[PDB]
Parts: sequence; C-alpha cells; structure tokens
Amino acid sequence: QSMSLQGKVALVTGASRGIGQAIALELGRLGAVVIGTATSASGAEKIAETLKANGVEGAGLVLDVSSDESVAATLEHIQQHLGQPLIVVNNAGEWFDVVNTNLNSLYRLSKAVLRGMTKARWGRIINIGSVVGAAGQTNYAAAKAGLEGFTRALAREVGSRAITVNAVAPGFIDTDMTRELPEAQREALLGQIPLGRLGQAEEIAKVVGFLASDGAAYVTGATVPVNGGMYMS
Amino acid sequence: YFQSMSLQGKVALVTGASRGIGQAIALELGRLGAVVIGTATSASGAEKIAETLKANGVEGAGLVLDVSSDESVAATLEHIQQHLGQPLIVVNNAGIVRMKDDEWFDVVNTNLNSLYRLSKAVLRGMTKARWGRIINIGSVVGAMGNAGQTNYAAAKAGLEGFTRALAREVGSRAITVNAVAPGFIDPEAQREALLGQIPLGRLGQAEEIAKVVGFLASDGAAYVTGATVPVNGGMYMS
Amino acid sequence: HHHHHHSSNLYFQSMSLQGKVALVTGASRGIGQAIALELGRLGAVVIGTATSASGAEKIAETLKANGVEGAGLVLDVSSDESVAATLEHIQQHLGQPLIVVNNAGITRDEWFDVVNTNLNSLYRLSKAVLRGMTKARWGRIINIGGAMGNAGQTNYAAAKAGLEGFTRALAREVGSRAITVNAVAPGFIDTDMTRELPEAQREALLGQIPLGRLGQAEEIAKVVGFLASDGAAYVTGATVPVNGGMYMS
Amino acid sequence: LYFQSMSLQGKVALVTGASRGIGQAIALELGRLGAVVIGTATSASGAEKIAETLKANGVEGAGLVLDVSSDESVAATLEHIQQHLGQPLIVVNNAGITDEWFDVVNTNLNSLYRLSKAVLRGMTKARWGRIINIGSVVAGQTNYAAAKAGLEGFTRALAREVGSRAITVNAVAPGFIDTDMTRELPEAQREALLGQIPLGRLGQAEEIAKVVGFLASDGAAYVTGATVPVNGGMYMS
Ligand SMILES: O=C(c1csc(-c2ccsc2)n1)N1CCc2ccccc21
Ligand SMILES: O=C(c1csc(-c2ccsc2)n1)N1CCc2ccccc21
Repeated sequence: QSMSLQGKVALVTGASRGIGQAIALELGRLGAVVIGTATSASGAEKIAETLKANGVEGAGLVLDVSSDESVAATLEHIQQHLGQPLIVVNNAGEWFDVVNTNLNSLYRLSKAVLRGMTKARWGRIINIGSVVGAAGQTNYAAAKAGLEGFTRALAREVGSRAITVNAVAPGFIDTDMTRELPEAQREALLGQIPLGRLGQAEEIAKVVGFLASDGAAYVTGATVPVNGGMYMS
Repeated sequence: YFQSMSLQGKVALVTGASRGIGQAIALELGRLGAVVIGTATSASGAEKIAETLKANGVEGAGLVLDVSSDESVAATLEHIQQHLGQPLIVVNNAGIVRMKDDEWFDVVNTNLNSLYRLSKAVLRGMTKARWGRIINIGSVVGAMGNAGQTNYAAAKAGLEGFTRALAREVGSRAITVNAVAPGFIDPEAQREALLGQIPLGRLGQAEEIAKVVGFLASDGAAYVTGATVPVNGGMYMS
Repeated sequence: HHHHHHSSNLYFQSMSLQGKVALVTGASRGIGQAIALELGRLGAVVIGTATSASGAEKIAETLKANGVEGAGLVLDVSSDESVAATLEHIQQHLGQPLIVVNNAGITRDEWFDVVNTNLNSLYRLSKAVLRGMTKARWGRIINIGGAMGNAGQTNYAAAKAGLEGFTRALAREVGSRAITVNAVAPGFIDTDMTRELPEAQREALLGQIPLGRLGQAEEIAKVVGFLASDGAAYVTGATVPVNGGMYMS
Repeated sequence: LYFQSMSLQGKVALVTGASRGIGQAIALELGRLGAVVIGTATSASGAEKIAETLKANGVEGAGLVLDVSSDESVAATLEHIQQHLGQPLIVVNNAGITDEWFDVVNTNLNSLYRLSKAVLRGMTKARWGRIINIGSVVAGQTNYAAAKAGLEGFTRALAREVGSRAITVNAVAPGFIDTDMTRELPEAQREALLGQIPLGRLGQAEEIAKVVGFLASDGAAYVTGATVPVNGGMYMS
C-alpha cells in the first residue's frame, strides 16, 4: 500500500516493552527494517527475539540516550551493518531536572541522526510523550508543554530538507507501569476519559506509523494527542 | 472484516466533495473500501461527484445537500438511510472587493451552527451502532494579508474548541470527533514570499489532507478524539 | 410601576479613569458588582446593568452607598432593541461609554447553545458600543469568562476556547482605532454557591489549586481595572487567566 | 473602598538586566510604586549606570554585578543583598544569555531556575512573593516562538510548585518593543512589521513595565502561572 515503509530503516528507542515495543512492531508490520534499543544487553536481546517472533527484520541494541559516546557509537554501528536510519522514534526516558534532562536527550539524539537524513533529503523524527500515570500532574503537564515547544522548533529548523518532526502525546494507556496503580487512582482517571477506557499501546503505535508514512508528508511540528478525549494541562 | 485501515462495510458521507480537498477525501475513503456519499449544493455538482466516483471505481452517490437547512439535512439523511444504509463516517468539508478583517464572525458562527446541525442529525445512527467517526475540515488560508490571517486564525480557533467539546459529549458511545486544519493547499507572484513562511518550502496537496482524514477514520485512530491535526508544512498562524 | 433607570472635594489618588464612562453588564452581584466598584474606585462614572428593574435599583443603591457616580439600568444583551435603546439612553444622559465590561452571560445540546449564545451577545454589544469608541479614537472592551470556574469542568474549556478566539479576532478588527479588546478567565471564585460545599469536597477542590484557596471577586476586579488603565494600552487580544494556578484544558 | 495596598512600600525588588530598555523601565516603575530596587548588570560600568539612574529618579536601591549563569555569582550577590538591604520578595528576571535555537532557550531556563530557587528561601520565610519572568522581544519567528513556549511551560510549572506558600510566578511576553534593536530596521521592513500589529505601532518599554508593576501588586494575588502577552494584538506561535 501507500502506508508502506519497505526499504526504510527505523530506529525506535526504548523498545523492550509497552508503547516502545508496540511502535517497533507496527513499523515492522509496515515493512521497515527496525532497530530497537534498550539500556541493558538482556533487553537488547529480548527485542531481537520479539522482532524474530513477529517476522520483522532488524536488531536490538544497547543505547544510552544520556551519553554522547553511546549515541555516536551506536549510530556508527547501525550505519556500517544496516544502513542509515531515516525514521527515528524517541520513546526512551526535580520537576525541572526531569523535563530538562529529557529534552536534552531528544536534542542529542535528534542532532546525531540528522546528518544521515540531510544527506538523503528525507526523514521522520517522532517524539513520544510521557503517559499519564499517578507532583504527577505538574510534571506531566510541563513535560508535555516542553515537548510541544521543542517539536515545533526543531521542525522549523529542519523543514527545508524534507524532514518532518512530530510528537505523539499519550493520555492514559494500558501498560506495565499503569496496570498496577491503585484502584482508587485508576478509577478516578477513567472518570475523566470521555471514551471511558484506557488506551492500548497499539493505538499509539498506529498514530506513529501514519506520521512515518508518505501520506503524513505535509504534517510537521504537530503534537497529536492520543488520550480518548481527556486533556490535562 | 478485520484489517489495519480497511473501511469495507462503512458508509461515509463527505460534504462539499465536488472539488479540491472534498473530492480528494471522497476518493481516499472510497479507495479504503467505504461506500461514499459526496454532497454538493447544486445538482450539477451532485452529478459531477457521481461521475468521479464511477470513474474511480468507488461505490456510492452524489447528493444535493444544504447544510444550512434542517429540512435539507433531514431529507438527505433519510434518503441515505433508505437506499444505502446509515453513515458512520461523516466528513464535514462544506463551508460557505477583497476580503477584510470584519468578515470573521458571521462566517465562523454560521459554519459552526451547520457543523452542529449536521453532527447532531447523524449521531442517532452512530449512537445506535455504538461506533462512529466525525471529522471536520478547516478552511484553507484564504488571502495574503492581516485580514486573511484574522479570518483563518479565528475559523481555526472556533473549530478547535467546537471539535474538542463535541468529542467530550459523545465519547462514551465510542464515537471519535476530530478535525484537520489545513495550511496552504494548492495566482499573484508573492508566491515566493508565501513559500518562505512554510518550512517544507511547498504548498500542500489535497491528497495529503485526504490521507490524514483516512487515518482518523480507521480503527487505528480509535483512541484519538478531540484532536485538531494541523496539516500545514510547519507554518503556524494563530 | 417598574422604573428601569436609577441614578447615583475628596480626591483619591486611585482616580485614574478620569470621568470616563464605564458600562458593566450583570453588575448586581458577585464578580460584576466587584468590577463596578473597582472601576468606580478608579474614578470612572459607572453604569451597571441587570435584566430586572429590582436589580437595576440594587445596583444604584450599591453605587450610592460606595460614593460612586453612575446608574443602574435594565439591559437585555440578547436583544438588539434593548442594546440600542439602553445605549441611546446612556448617550443622552451620561455620555459615551468607552470602557465596556461584558459579564452578563447565560448558563443552563446545552454545551453548544450556551457558548454560541454568549458569543453572539458579546458581538452584538461590542459592535454597538464601537461607534462611540471609534469616534473618540480610544476604547476598552473586556470580556469576563461561561468561562467561570464554578460553572464547572464539562463546558469550561470550550467556553474558554471560544472566548479566547473571539477576543483575539475582535482585537484585530478594531486595533487601528486604539481600542483594546481583552478577556479575563476566572478559575474558582468565592461566591455564595461555592461557600456551601461540604468540607470533604471543598478540600478536594482546594487541592487542585496551587494557591490552596478560592479567588475573591475583588481579585478579578483588580485585573479588569488594570486592563482598563492607560498602562495596559499595549495589551490587546489577551486572555488573562485568574485561577490561582489551576489550569483545566 | 478607596484605600488599599497597590503600593510596594517596604518591598525589596530585584530586577536583573536593568541597565537599559525594558529592564531599566521595570526598575523605575517598581521604584515609582515605592519598592526599594536592586538592579543588576553583568559589568561594573552597567552597575554604576543603574545606580545613577535610580538616584536621578529618587528611587532607593542599588546597582550590582550579577551573572545569572554562575551559581557563585548568584549566591554571593544574594548574600550581599541580604546583609545590606534585606530579602528581595519581588524578583524580575530580564537578564538573558548568548541551530543556536535550543542552547539559547535551554541556557535561559536553567538560569531562570538557578535564580528562582535561590530567592525562594526568603520568600518562603516571609510567606509572600512575586517572581516575574520577561520574555525576549521578537528563523526569527522560530527562536521567538520557542523561547515563548519554554517560558510559558516553565512559568506554569514553577507556579505550581510554590503556590501553597503565597508566591505567584508569572511571565510577560513582549511583542515588538521600541528599543535599541528596533531603532535600526529599514523602513521597508518596519512598515511591514507595523502592518502585522493591530495597534499599528511599536510598544514602549514603559508599557511592559506597567504590566510588571501590576503583577507585583496585591491585586494580582490570584494570578499565577500566567503569561501575559504585551504585543499590540500580534500573536506569533
Ligand atoms: O459557537 C462558537 C463560536 C461562535 S463564533 C466563534 C468564534 C470563535 C472564534 S471567532 C468566532 N465561536 N464556538 C467556539 C467554540 C465553541 C465550542 C463549543 C460550542 C461553540 C463554540
Ligand atoms: O527545560 C525546559 C526546556 C529546555 S529546552 C526547552 C525548549 C522548549 C521549547 S524549545 C526548547 N525547554 N523546559 C521547557 C518547559 C519546561 C518546564 C519545566 C521545566 C523545564 C522546562
């Protein structure tokens, strides 16, 4: 179809579980060669097995997005063995230090992969926001504000080169980190969601898949909220 | 049955489908497998829609619909229900000296009343099926000055607010409500100046709007509601 | 039978609004009343409106009791006839209002009709008073949000979105004429409805507000007073949120 | 009714980057409202100029050297103020710092945080406070809109963290202001720029200062986390 990513190398950070894993499989399903990262070797191996078990070509790697050395080395590894990643999905992650640290990691990784996208005159950077999950509202709303601003600016800097930069802002998603919130807090959160249910990780992955397609080529600087109608600021 | 982005077995209603973006949306939804009903305000335009659909192998019809009239809306909807079935995908693209910065209010207010009128009518069928997609298309940037920016930004502001609220009203029923906000989509040779406000350096294509709409209509966009997806190549006027 | 028009050497340093005539709609209670007194305190001649003659009289008494020159009038902002007549009345007897504060709203398909009705009333009233502001080449229109917090969460974000868009657009249409158009978006304000909540729910509500307290009506009035001053002359199209740090989207 | 405290008599205000333009205008406005004002610059010449301006306008205070990018500069300066003048309860951040898009915004917000944190002990102590952050005055749209986005988000979050203590945290987002940068634009570009501003004119530095003066008063006590745009109707996002 025209949703196809055949011939594209996608890099998905933090792909051993939940939303990251779901994004890796979705992009794989659309035909991309997928490289998923975790911070440990056990997690890199688990990614590799998941990809095999779902008929997706690619690899798992160890990547620490807080380290320039990790980013440089990893990127070079990918370039030699697989090719240049033109689809990059940032999902890997003191109110201030959290947001500030994250956005610096977004920038670090974003900058590094841009040489390859520039060279090809085509690209997709997609940034995944933090999931709503029980200091909590303050940090969430801030991390979302910083992401929206960041994404918009970067999109402006790189647009001339045919590179889109977008974000996806999850609401309350069904994941391992959310499955075991207390009932009281879960129920409260359901009560603020017009659809009356948690989102699925796959439902985030679908949005990401579309932003990566050629059909989303005029969409850039956007933050698509995926939250069942619940908007927390 | 069950596939990523198939609309097989869905009836989609696309208003203002005789040209440009509306036409592109009708063909995109048809391509994805929906049975498409496209409307225009004139009979000539209804006929042209029918031909386009036939010429592209899309099952459906062209109809005359005036979204400003409760009678037109009722009658048309009843016609569709008897002959084709219940539309569960509805796409609102019908919207009404040089332009000035005092035309903003009547235009926006009239459009949102029409959005509501139509939205309300099709909701009984979506409620009854416990599934639905309403997608509202914004106006493309209409003119080159402040007066052009005033009307655009306002029509967008009202659409964002409207869409969000309606989504909240109908969410419990598994009905998503979203918008698409086009930027500059495909005369006077301040062309270059205009392209210089757009990071991608080009006008958008009507097909590029249609793709976004097609996704919002799919099962994969089921958790997306109340959103206004901007499709403007990186150029943001508020 | 109902009289619908009711009137009434110490120089306070607060008196910045120099005889100017301010019109404050819905001024019989709460935030509207607080705005009328604040503008009066700053030296304006204040005309406050209600929809009934009893309310027009109560406004007049409040203004008298606080040493504020002006009047209470009957005004129905949903009616072109009421708006025209009232505004002509004001012109003949008191002068041309150059400060106008829209606080007369409407409350409880309900979601759309409320917002849509209010914005039409805003436009109706705003259009009418503009001839006088145009003629003077100076003006202040201020719209009070219903984008009230007690009005609650379900329709709040929408009423705010419509107000913010509206305010911004009108500001653009009238700016060349030295007329500012701005809004004030209250959060949770202390009024008689909000006082009589159970402790259990009161505490929950206060726990969503960083300042840990309800706002006072006077605190909204102060913001309005500033937007009306010459110092806020470069502020236009703005919606100032006044909610103690609680932001609902 | 007629008698209340929109006065700042008895308050110590700290205004960073106060040697010219908007900073200077803010320092004189707060002084005019009765505050004891401490204005900072990065050079000693600028600290002197601030002191003269304050003297010349009958405003009690001082000019100091402050580098908001340095923890040592911030600590020392604050301690100096505490010993000699008292505890600043009004703080106005107008001092900024110099593919440059991210580092600028990121550096500024780190400075905002550094300074904000330091002055909070004193505000906490008194259970009252005003922090006000001034945005940058107008590739050009990218940097402006970003710096505004990061400020709006920052301001809002900090306001949440400190609200229980009766401390408001707000921002002012200037549009096109009449200052040294704008005095040297070509007529062609000037006219184009005015044409995008509904009021049809540049803002004055004093017009920013008035907004700041209000946010510092007791009447703005329920306003927190807000970014007040002061741009004559011209909104770039
Ligand atoms: O009815 C309006 C409306 C009428 S005019 C208008 C507008 C907005 C910006 S300029 C004019 N908005 N709105 C705007 C937002 C909204 C939400 C829910 C129901 C109604 C509405
Ligand atoms: O630290 C940043 C930050 C660093 S760069 C940046 C940014 C935002 C828009 S473009 C760059 N934002 N932010 C942005 C918003 C925010 C809120 C609370 C704590 C931190 C932050």
